[PDB]
Amino acid sequence: MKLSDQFDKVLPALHKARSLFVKVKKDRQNSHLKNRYATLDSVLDAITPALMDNELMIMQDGERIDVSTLRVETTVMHVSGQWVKFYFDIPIVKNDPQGVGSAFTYGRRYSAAAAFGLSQADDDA
Amino acid sequence: MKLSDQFDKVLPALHKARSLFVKVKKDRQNSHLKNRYATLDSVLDAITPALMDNELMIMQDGERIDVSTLRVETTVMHVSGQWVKFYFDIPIVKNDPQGVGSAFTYGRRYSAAAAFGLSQADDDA
Amino acid sequence: MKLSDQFDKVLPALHKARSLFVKVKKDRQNSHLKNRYATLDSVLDAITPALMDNELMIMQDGERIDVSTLRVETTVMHVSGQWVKFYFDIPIVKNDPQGVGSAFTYGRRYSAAAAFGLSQADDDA
Amino acid sequence: MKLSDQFDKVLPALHKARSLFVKVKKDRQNSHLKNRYATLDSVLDAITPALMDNELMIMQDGERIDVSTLRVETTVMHVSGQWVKFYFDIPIVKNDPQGVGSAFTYGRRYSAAAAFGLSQADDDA
Amino acid sequence: MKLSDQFDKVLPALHKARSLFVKVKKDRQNSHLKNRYATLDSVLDAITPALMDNELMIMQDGERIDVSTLRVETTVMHVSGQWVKFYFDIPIVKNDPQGVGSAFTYGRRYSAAAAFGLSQADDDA
Amino acid sequence: MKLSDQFDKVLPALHKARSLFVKVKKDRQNSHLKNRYATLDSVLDAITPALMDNELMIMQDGERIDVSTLRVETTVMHVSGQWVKFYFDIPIVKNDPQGVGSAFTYGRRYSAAAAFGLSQADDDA
Amino acid sequence: MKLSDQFDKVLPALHKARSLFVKVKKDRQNSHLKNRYATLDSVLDAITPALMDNELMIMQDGERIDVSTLRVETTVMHVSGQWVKFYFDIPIVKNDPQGVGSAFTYGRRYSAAAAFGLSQADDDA
Repeated sequence: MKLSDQFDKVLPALHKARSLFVKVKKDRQNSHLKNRYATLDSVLDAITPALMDNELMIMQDGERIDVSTLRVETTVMHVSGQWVKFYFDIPIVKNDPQGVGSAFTYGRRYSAAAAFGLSQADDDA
Repeated sequence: MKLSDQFDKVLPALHKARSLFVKVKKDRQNSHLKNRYATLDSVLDAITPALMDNELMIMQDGERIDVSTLRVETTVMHVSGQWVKFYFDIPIVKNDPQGVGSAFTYGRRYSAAAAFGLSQADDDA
Repeated sequence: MKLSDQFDKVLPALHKARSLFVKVKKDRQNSHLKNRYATLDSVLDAITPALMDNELMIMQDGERIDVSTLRVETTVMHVSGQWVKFYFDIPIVKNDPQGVGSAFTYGRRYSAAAAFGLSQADDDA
Repeated sequence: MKLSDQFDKVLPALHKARSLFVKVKKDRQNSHLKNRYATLDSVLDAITPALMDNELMIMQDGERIDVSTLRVETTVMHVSGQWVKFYFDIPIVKNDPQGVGSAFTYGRRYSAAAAFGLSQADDDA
Repeated sequence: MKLSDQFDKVLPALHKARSLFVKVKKDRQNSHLKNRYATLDSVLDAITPALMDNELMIMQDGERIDVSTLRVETTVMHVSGQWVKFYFDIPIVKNDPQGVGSAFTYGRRYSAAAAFGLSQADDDA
Repeated sequence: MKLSDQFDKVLPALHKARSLFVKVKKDRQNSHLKNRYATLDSVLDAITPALMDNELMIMQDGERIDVSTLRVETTVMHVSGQWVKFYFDIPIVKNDPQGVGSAFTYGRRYSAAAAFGLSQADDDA
Repeated sequence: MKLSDQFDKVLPALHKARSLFVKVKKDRQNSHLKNRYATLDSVLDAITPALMDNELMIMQDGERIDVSTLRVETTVMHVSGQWVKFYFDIPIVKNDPQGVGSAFTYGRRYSAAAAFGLSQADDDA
């Protein structure tokens, strides 16, 4: 984790998003859904709708530190320039454009979910 | 454990969460449940509901120090910028995106549970 | 991620694009489409229409750091000169002009989509 | 053992917990129970109920110094910032997420019990 | 043995515990009991009842200096911050969580008993 | 032998214990007992009853300098902080918790007995 | 032999013990006893009765300089802090707790007897 030079604007806005969030973490559980995956829903319409209202960004560098594993740097930005960086890396298997692309999205889901409290356990197949 | 430069705001708020917490640790045990796992419930609706009310965050970096084991850095933040870092690492078996993802959530559960007193023994299968 | 010397103009304009965006991320999901690929639509008529209205650019260097993998540097520019750089690399297979060209576009889609929140999971074939 | 810079607040509060404690150590022994294990009860409803009333915390880092053995750092915090660190490590057998998780809880029980006087001998199976 | 910077408060309180102690060492021997083990009774209800009344603590670090033997640091604390450290180590046999746990309690019994005069010979099986 | 910085209080009190002692050394021999062992009686009710009355302590570190032999540091403390250290080591045979425990008590008996004049020859089986 | 910093109190008291001693050395020989061993009597009721009356101590460190031989440091103390150290070492045979214990007492008898004039020849079996 790398905090920016200042944290007096991004943090208060980030909390305001939490108190208004309707994400799968809270105010969404029901007796119908049993296994939640949301490979795309975790950011498609889950956190982005309120994050943007709170003058925040969702944006993810995909630098590859090593060939074996692809590093993912999930970051959230504020207009004032403050940010907080989350790191998480995912291994590659087939080492071709199709494989790395499918691994990049998986790493994105884990990093963003962990940085915002979303479980995304997906223990079962 | 890495304390921040100051601790005079995050700590008092953290305690206030404990006195109001209704987590599985206290005020929840009954004569019906016998084995508690809460692979997702430990943070889904257990601690987050009161932590956010106490101006706190739940957020978890997933840096991999070594290929053999994935390091998990569970952190709780305050608006004022104070924080307390918890470290815990979980080994990898199959070293592919599916395996590392399922190991990351397991490490998250152990780190957060230990940092907040939740047993999460899960001795039995 | 490499921020420029100043960030007080590009960032506010970037957010204004998000609040007015009609991208596939939001205000576009329906009950007809099930699997979204948008190999060309992600930038053809999805983000560019509003980005240009907000005095921004979409422009992508294709430097090859190593023969094994082609590096893609996706950048967004403002008239004032501020910018934010996104990095992402994609491996090459056949190492001929046809193969590298098809890999370059794939890397472009992943980098831009991740830097703007678009899922672009494309898990299925 | 690592004492903090100051000890004039955490210690007096810690003793007040002891004089009011109703833990298995005292004021709990009976003629019915013969073998006490409390794999979860040692912290579930045994010490936490009074520790929190005395403005204290129960929180446990799980750093792994070496692959062979997992180190456990059991700590108790006060609002004023004072703390006292207890160290205890537990060996690993199967070196997979399931095994390390079950070893972590065992090490937690031994460290906390010893730091608070609880026997937790568990000599028999 | 490591004495603290000052010893003018912990020592007088420690003696007051001895003069009021009803431990198995004195004022407890009878003509019925012949072999005394007190694997748990040595601290369960033997010394703790009076030690706490004399503003003292019983608390035991379990650091492992070497894999072969587990070191036990039995310490008694006072509110004023003074302390006296007792060292004693116990070898490990099976080098797994079950074995080390049962060895830790055995080492605790020997260290505390010797530091307070309790025989705990247990020569016979 | 390691004397403390001062010896003007512990020594006079130590002698007063000798003049009032009713230990097996003196004022106890009879025509009935022939072979004296007192594996536990040497400190159980022999010297402790008068030592505590003379503001003294009986307390024994069990540091292991080497695996072959276990070192025993028998010490007697005064409220004023003065002390006198006695050293004596006992070899280990089976190098397991049961063996070391039974050797520790044997070394304790020899060290304390020699430091107080008690014979404890135990030449016969 | 190691004399203390001062010798103007312990020595005069030591002589006074000799002039009043009724040890086997003098004022005890008869025509009945022929072979004198006093494995325990040499200190049990022979010298201690008068030594304590002369404000002296009998106390014996058992440090082991080498595994082959056990060193015995027989010392006599005065309230004023003066002392005189006698050294004598005894070899070990079986190198187990039983053997070393029986050798320690033998070395104690030789050192004390020689430092006080007692013959303790024990030439015959």
